[PDB]
Amino acid sequence: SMTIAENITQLIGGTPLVRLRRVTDGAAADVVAKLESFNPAGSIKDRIGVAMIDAAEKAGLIKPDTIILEPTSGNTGIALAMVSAARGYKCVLTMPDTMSIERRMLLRAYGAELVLTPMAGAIAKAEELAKTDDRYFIPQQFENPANPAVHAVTTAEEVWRDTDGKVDIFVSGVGTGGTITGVAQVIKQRRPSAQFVAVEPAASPVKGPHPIQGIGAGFVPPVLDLALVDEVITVGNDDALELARRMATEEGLLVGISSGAAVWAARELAHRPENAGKLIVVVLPDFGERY
Repeated sequence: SMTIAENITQLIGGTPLVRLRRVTDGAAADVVAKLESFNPAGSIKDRIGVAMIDAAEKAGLIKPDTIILEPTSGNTGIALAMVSAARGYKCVLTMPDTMSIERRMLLRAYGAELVLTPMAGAIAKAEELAKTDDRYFIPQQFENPANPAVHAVTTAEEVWRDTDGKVDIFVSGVGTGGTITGVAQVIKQRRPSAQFVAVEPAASPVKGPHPIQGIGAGFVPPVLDLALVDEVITVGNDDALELARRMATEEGLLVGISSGAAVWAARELAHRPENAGKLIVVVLPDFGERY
């Protein structure tokens, strides 16, 4: 009958929907944003990080004295740093030294230790370090290929509940694929009319449907399995950044470049006549920093 989290990791997810009123530029479909910047460490990666740690704890791979180790370039490190601190695990992150000073300081504020490298450097360093001490555990995605990512199911159910089953299009970043394909897997059975659109970043400006390489060690990273995705919209960084700026000044929503890209895609979809009257839910995965 009380509502008190036992720790901050219990406040991951349950992120709100908000209607976008100005940046859609008079679209005939409704666009509503799911604010993943409301997660405790500011991004969608909080969901992925905690799910990996929860699974490892259940499996018995994380003991009280285990050390969490992870190659990262961005928000997944912040997520793991926050979860590790809340749960009392030491946390070591490897990363390229391009990483912004602001991000390094944030990670360090959570108690994480940063092993910086010139990315395969990051990955190779992590794997080398793991050999050095059996206390090291590297969190990884764990789901059977036949199943949706566990964090995607929670995201999906939130979307379903908060739209009372009325979501028509779900728009999210390609990311590692788990989120968009996972939400598609959950919702499609319940809503055969729903469409699932993935958003891909491109350089400044730049068209044709294509496989997309994920991230990994070595020269040939695996391709992302986007089987349940209706469409990929690729968005140039200039367009993404301009919409991110407009979100801050026209909606009071301070969000990142990935969020700007997603909104560009949702606005595009929202102006197609076949989509008139639809409810379009767009994931804004990240916080603002470029400003």
